[PDB]
Amino acid sequence: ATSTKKLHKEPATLIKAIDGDTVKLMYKGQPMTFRLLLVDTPEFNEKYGPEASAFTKKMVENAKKIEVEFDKGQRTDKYGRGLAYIYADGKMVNEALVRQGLAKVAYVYKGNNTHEQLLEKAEAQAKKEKLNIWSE
Ligand SMILES: Cc1cn([C@H]2C[C@H](OP(=O)(O)O)[C@@H](COP(=O)(O)O)O2)c(=O)[nH]c1=O
Ligand SMILES: [Ca+2]
Repeated sequence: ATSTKKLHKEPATLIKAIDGDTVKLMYKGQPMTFRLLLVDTPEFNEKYGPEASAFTKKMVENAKKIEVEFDKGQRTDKYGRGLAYIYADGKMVNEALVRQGLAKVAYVYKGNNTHEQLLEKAEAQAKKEKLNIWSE
């Protein structure tokens, strides 16, 4: 029996926060726009959009340490964005959004589903707490 490498976190530096689920980072010395895996925040012009954007922006701008964690499948989307879990001082932004009710679990592809159950747990707690997108 053999194994594959576990997921691992790589450093990156903030260039700018874009919206609730998109952030531009300097990764291995080149700019890359990352789309957060497994999540969908409202668009800025939709209900809770601004709040989602602001939550991510604050999380990434206040972080001393940002990390990128690719999953085991596709690394880029069809628009060229990197697909990753993003951590800010050890806290997963993807998870934090979902837990706050500012993102839905979404875009769940079996190739890239490592934190599916973690995020579904967060979503269930956000729904029970009637936060944000779940408030009605
Ligand atoms: C999260 C994620 C998004 N996407 C793409 C699909 C959506 O484009 P299509 O609708 O053209 O398929 C797009 C949504 O991005 P935004 O939610 O940033 O608007 O993100 C992936 O392809 N893979 C993924 O894992
Ligand atoms: Ca979105």
